[PDB]
Amino acid sequence: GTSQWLRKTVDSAAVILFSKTTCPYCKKVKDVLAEAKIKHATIELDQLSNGSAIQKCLASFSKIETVPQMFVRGKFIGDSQTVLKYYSNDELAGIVNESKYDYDLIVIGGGSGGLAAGKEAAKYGAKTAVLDYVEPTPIGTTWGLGGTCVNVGCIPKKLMHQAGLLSHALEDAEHFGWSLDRSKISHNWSTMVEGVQSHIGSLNWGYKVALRDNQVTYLNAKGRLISPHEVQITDKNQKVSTITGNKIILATGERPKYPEIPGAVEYGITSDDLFSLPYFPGKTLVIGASYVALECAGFLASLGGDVTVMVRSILLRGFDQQMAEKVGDYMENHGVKFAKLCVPDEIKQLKVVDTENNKPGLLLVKGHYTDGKKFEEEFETVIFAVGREPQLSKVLCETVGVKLDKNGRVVCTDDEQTTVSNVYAIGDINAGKPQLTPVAIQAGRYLARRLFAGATELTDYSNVATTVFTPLEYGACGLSEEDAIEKYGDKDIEVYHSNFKPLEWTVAHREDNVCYMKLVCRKSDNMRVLGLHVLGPNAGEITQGYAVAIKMGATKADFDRTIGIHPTCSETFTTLHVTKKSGVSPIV
Amino acid sequence: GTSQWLRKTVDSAAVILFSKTTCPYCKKVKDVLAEAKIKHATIELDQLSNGSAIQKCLASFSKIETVPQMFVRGKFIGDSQTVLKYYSNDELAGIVNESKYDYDLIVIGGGSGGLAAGKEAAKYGAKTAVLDYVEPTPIGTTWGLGGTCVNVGCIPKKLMHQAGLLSHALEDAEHFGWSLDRSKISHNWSTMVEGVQSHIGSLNWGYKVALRDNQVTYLNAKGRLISPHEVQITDKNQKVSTITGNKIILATGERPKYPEIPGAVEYGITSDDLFSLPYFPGKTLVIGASYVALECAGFLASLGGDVTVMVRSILLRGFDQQMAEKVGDYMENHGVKFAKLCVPDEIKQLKVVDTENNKPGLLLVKGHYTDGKKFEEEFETVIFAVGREPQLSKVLCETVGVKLDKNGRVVCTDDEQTTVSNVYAIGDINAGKPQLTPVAIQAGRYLARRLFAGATELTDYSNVATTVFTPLEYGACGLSEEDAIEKYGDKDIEVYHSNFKPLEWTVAHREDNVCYMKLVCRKSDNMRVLGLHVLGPNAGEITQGYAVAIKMGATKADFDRTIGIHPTCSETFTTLHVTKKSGVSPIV
Ligand SMILES: Cc1cc2nc3c(=O)[nH]c(=O)nc-3n(C[C@H](O)[C@H](O)[C@H](O)COP(=O)(O)OP(=O)(O)OC[C@H]3O[C@@H](n4cnc5c(N)ncnc54)[C@H](O)[C@@H]3O)c2cc1C
Ligand SMILES: Cc1cc2nc3c(=O)[nH]c(=O)nc-3n(C[C@H](O)[C@H](O)[C@H](O)COP(=O)(O)OP(=O)(O)OC[C@H]3O[C@@H](n4cnc5c(N)ncnc54)[C@H](O)[C@@H]3O)c2cc1C
Ligand SMILES: Cc1[nH]c2ccccc2c1CC(=O)O
Ligand SMILES: Cc1[nH]c2ccccc2c1CC(=O)O
Ligand SMILES: [Ca+2]
Ligand SMILES: [Ca+2]
Ligand SMILES: [K+]
Ligand SMILES: [K+]
Repeated sequence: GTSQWLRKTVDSAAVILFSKTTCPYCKKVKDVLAEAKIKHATIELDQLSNGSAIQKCLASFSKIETVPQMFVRGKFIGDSQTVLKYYSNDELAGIVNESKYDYDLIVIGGGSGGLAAGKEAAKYGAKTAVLDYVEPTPIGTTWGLGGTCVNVGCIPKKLMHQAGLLSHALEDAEHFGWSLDRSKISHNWSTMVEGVQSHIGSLNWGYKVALRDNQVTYLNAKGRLISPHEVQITDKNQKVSTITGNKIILATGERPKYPEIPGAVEYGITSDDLFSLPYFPGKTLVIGASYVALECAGFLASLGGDVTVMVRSILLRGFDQQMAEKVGDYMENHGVKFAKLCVPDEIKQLKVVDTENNKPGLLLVKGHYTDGKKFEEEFETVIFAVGREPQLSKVLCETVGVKLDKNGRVVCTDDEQTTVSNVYAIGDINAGKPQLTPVAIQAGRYLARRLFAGATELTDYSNVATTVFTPLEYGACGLSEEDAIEKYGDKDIEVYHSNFKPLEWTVAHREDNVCYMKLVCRKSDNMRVLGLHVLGPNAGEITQGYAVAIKMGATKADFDRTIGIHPTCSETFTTLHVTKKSGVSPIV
Repeated sequence: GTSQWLRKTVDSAAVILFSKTTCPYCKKVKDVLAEAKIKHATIELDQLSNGSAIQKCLASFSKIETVPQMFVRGKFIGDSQTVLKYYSNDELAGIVNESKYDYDLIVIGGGSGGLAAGKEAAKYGAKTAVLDYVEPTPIGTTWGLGGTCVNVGCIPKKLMHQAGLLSHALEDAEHFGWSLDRSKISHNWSTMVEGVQSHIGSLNWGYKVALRDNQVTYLNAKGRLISPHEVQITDKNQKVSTITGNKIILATGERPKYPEIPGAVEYGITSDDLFSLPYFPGKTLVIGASYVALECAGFLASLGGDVTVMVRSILLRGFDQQMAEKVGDYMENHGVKFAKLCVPDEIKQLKVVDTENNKPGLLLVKGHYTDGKKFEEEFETVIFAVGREPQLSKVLCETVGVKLDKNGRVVCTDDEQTTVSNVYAIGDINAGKPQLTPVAIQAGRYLARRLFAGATELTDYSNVATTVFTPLEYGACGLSEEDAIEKYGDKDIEVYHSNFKPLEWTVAHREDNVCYMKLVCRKSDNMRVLGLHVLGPNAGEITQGYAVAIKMGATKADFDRTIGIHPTCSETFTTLHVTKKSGVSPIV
């Protein structure tokens, strides 16, 4: 392993120093480099099992076995004396900046994955460019640097969720002794959006500052990979240019799908538009049943909206369906209407949006139920949440040789490498991976370290925890119950479960036996926890810590031996005893 | 091990059936017992490593090696045919109810530990009595069944904390778009207390119902252990009686201390009084700096109170002092005044409490600072939070032979056994153990199973997670930083840390770089996580899950390999990189 690893590390690193903790000549070079403002990776051989072996294999590259040894872009540059020679002669800058390419790394896409990869790479001396361009939505919405999560995803979604939760805090406050006349309390959509957008703006700016502070070149331009190392960029002016890079990271993300029905693109909106919408949506129809559909419907209802969700078949396809049903039942019991087994046929315009007084328009939605009954209802706003899709040109990807799948996503090795060996793909366009911001960030940071600092650690995409920020939140880590039973068989699966009631809900007169948790375990494997599921407040805070234990192979016994923190919702995971096979009720 | 275990199991179990999954005669007996409403423990020998060996050792008790075998109170009763003989002859009830003692278990104390132990024991056929009596506070406050947490502890404390958090939710709601005139919003203490007390009342009742439903005898009487198996009880009428029990569980808990200064008992109150106080405390002085002191001060301030904490030396003695300082700094920045390095000398009455209009009285507190300056200030309410102490008579404990320590707590083996071998102690009076409700519950349930169902599992009291429900909450699991450095030395400890900002605080215009987390790790032991600490909202939900991983031996690498859930506070634990030794700032 050592020699193959060393060959790839030396070939790929932009500027790398092989060193030892204890080496005065190593510190000499480190200080000259720091003095010269030259960033680099460092591998301390004395902190590695195989450091001994590595130091000797280096002679296959350097002809020496001493430390320090500095390499630039695959070329041995020198020991301590040679580096100081270059420094003294003011040749060092030109050496560390010599390359066949304009950049060591070009990142195409300035979102969760691409910004994380670009910043991490720059730390090790990789001369880096990040390209980002936001193609406007059909009604012309655009936004700044940061990608989907920052601008039209997790960040504004969770902030609007919080605004919705505050509706229930206002209700609860009365029961806890606060004197407030809710009859006189209303919500102002545009005040909320202005606050959300001011925060997003601070993030757009912050990322630009972060890139500048790491000496990353930020180009607000559309990038097109036209050969393995050439990226064609088109700026706002439509000026076309070409830049070259050693490594390329595709991090271009996805955009919302529209259904192919008359009126959808003209009169509907998607999540891309919702989070900066200048007018309150008013009476709203959400078409779709993904976590985005339900999250959006949920906070619109809590903000006082008349909300309907049109569901083609099931809720939260791909998630544990028992939990999905409970999520939806809570929503229906708390205002959200569901038109189940229903699809849209056409959207007709009845009023145009009032761009002046910031009022919504009015739409007639025609569709049909599976039972043959017609759906025909007026809505002020119609939101499509029917899937997201990558935006890579299949043709041009074919030309360069980057393989895509059926769905247009990039087919990658377990180290994110595409079929073009210097080109990598991270984030939502990486076929088969969980489409989540912390996944993209971990992938991009870990990839940058393997490319430019000799790291070996891969991203682990197994048992990645999630949380759906519906009005009652749903956290999960690992297998759904049904997937566990399909994999291992019903006889090998035990499911421990319980209802519970947040203490906060008692004085507030909220529901018994609605919050719910379960552990799906494998009997044959010492009751290994295969999946954890919780429906309740703060479900993401609950779930996160357990994801560490699950990654370590937690068993039911590990949960049982841990002592609860009281009073919390999470502590119920430490005292589960009712199994599904026992038939005993999980109510409490 | 097998024979010693079997000897103790047979001796101690009230009614126990040795059985196998696959045994029709075993099911015959199980059904006769279920039919006869006879509860019992069951040990399925075919589900045990040493089942083979156990089945043969049973002959040392039964003279047979077959299953089923039923025992009552140390006596082999019969195989299947003998049990049905007794049943058919209507002798079985009298056999299973024959004992030298009135009860298999008497629990002295109806709180967190004692109720948990009593209910669990009853499940296995132990005829159980639970004694509970609430000695009134100096001003006459009393309450119902359930103990300190239910009545005057975790439950009302966290509910009043929630009422306080709702103050900040009301503030935040404006920034998230809600239209409310806070100038017109006030808090009504007595409305809050009525809601809290209605919930506590439902718990008092619920426990009484639970005891009835498990056939546990509940005596609202003061119990006194006068010999190993004899408990003298005094009812409300002052009628004295004596009942006998095989096993005794002492679960009597603690009560607040008062300082030995004039006026303290007459005019101050403690947490015992606060949670049902009929009048709003008004301008309040909390004397003490325990987690109870700070929790109480914190919610009183958030409910609009003018609050001062008088601190003799340090905050949260015994907790990580960096975190304690941050907890206190947050409180001071949010209204709570601190009279630091100050102790009280006397409490003088200026107004008596208005028991009619439910208004507080008025007190003059005289004390002095370490710098010699005198403290003299008027308060409407003075709350002592200076420690809690057990209430066991040292003399009578000596007589029976139950050893106490310096502090009056019971000295126990790691299986909760006192120096009187049939007498056990759980909960806050168990010397050296964490004084927490889930600890007491786990101890009592696990003890009941060892006594009456042949279990071997001990309670693990190591790395028990905690949360301090101050206005900004503080969760912890494992060693403080200072204790880790004392144990292993500064060179062997690495501390990863970061500030963070809840997304919820951004639009709400709350603080950057106040929430904080750290992992204290042992370098020599693969960066084992020795202590986890988090200051932030929902800190108990954050911490709980990680307690499972820490119990399993989590390392920093285990945290790093786990993927965050976004957006959450907890996910920051999965991306910590700044160490204290690096000197780099933890701000973000
Ligand atoms: C409503 C919604 C809510 C979500 N909520 C959560 C949540 O709560 N938690 C969570 O973990 N995940 C959430 N996600 C998922 C999260 O947004 C994605 O997983 C994450 O943004 C993907 O990051 P990425 O780097 O793959 O791509 P993106 O963040 O989409 O960034 C890609 C960037 O590249 C731009 N681009 C595209 N093509 C080019 C090109 N040729 N040249 C230059 N630039 C280009 C794109 O316009 C964009 O700016 C949510 C997503 C949505 C839509
Ligand atoms: C303000 C405060 C807040 C707290 N907050 C938390 C928290 O948030 N989380 C947490 O885990 N812990 C908390 N605790 C700790 C928790 O209350 C205790 O750890 C728990 O109640 C101890 O349970 P126990 O069974 O040992 O005793 P207790 O719950 O005190 O029960 C003992 C019972 O026995 C009665 N009794 C005493 N003597 C006799 C006798 N001779 N005969 C009959 N009955 C008798 C007592 O009156 C009482 O009813 C808090 C405690 C306090 C004071
Ligand atoms: C959005 C989406 N992805 C799918 C994958 C398989 C089968 C159906 C669907 C639907 C629609 C639906 O849930 O009916
Ligand atoms: C309540 C309490 N327990 C202690 C243990 C050791 C030293 C001091 C104290 C104090 C008072 C204080 O913190 O000054
Ligand atoms: Ca437990
Ligand atoms: Ca991570
Ligand atoms: K659909
Ligand atoms: K004190």
